[PDB]
Amino acid sequence: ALDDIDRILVRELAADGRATLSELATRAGLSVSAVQSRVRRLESRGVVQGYSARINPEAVGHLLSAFVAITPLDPSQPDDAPARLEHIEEVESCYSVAGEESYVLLVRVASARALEDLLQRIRTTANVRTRSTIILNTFYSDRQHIP
Amino acid sequence: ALDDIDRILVRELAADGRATLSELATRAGLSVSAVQSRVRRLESRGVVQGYSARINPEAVGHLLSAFVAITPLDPSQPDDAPARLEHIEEVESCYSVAGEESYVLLVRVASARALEDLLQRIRTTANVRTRSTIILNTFYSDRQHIP
Ligand SMILES: N[C@@H](Cc1c[nH]c[nH+]1)C(=O)O
Ligand SMILES: N[C@@H](Cc1c[nH]c[nH+]1)C(=O)O
Repeated sequence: ALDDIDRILVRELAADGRATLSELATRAGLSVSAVQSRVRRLESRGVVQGYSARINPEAVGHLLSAFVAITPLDPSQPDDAPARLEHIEEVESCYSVAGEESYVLLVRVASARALEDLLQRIRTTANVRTRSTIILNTFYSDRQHIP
Repeated sequence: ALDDIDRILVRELAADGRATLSELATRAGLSVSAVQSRVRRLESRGVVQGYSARINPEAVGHLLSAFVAITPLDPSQPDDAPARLEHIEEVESCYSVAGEESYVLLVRVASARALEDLLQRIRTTANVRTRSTIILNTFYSDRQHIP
């Protein structure tokens, strides 16, 4: 569960993360008292996990984004690739997947040449083959849907 | 054009999108008014595209997430898929991509049976073939990195 007043809160907070403790409660139909603690029981139980401004990556010098699909070389060692790559900072996301490959990483980087670098790093640090797919344009990116 | 100070503001706003302007100000060493101004310029050049709560998709009922790569049934028409798929709510992101396929979507849904239904709506509304890669587990996502 997660009641149906908690939904209007999460719908509201996903389109507007600065969305103002007061303004919420009008279209939420309630008191600033009630809201501030739903919004807090919602973070306790892990339902909203954080608040983030959406930074444009081109604008901050990330001119190439790639999905990078990786598979470990040696199935005899502990498969721990996510924890091994976790310190590499250009890896923005790391998913395990049912497909040809074990994990899919989304990765951001200064230039085509910088990707060649990040990939040699990804391979020597986890012990993986890489297969990568270059993003040409992001049309829209996390529109969260609350059913 | 992004100086040392704008760098500090988008990093803080990335880690905490509900950062109050006074916490931002006493962190860049400026007045709460210089901070407001800068945050507004940041928003209207295109560096900060908005603010969102990171909602946990399992908690609101999306127990299955998938990457679906889509390629045109006839590719001579200028390309359409993103616009026509914008109105499918369960499509969370849409990137065009170099290689054999044209766009990759990240999609989220209630179940196996529901994925099967979304694939139909996708094939039909964008007139596209689809290759699905089910996500088994997300280890970390959205870690935005400001260099
Ligand atoms: N083609 C990928 C799936 C994918 C996700 N994003 C891009 N591609 C795999 O090898 O598993
Ligand atoms: N799929 C094409 C590029 C493309 C993007 N959208 C449609 N087509 C390629 O890899 O060369």
